[PDB]
Amino acid sequence: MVDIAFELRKVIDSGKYTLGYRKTVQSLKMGGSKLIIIARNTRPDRKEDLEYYARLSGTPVYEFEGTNVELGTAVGKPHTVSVVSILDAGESRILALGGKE
Repeated sequence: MVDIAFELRKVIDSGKYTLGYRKTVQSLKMGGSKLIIIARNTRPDRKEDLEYYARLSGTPVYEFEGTNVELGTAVGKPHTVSVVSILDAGESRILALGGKE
């Protein structure tokens, strides 16, 4: 099984990513995202926007089961994180989270 938080740490190490609503939306409009990972309790309007832009751009979405609190801890930040945008998977298996085509 992929350990999500452990694969996030591998992305942080060897891949490329960005965090939060504004930068994630940019990454989708500009086509740099490979996958977005959305916190379960992301503010609904922002969540809807993220899902909308992911669909629009054909970028896969994984729904993180935990909170924005837990997602921040996963990525080594002291603050909540609503969404992680994977720009490059590096040596991780993070893209497996994208699920079925």
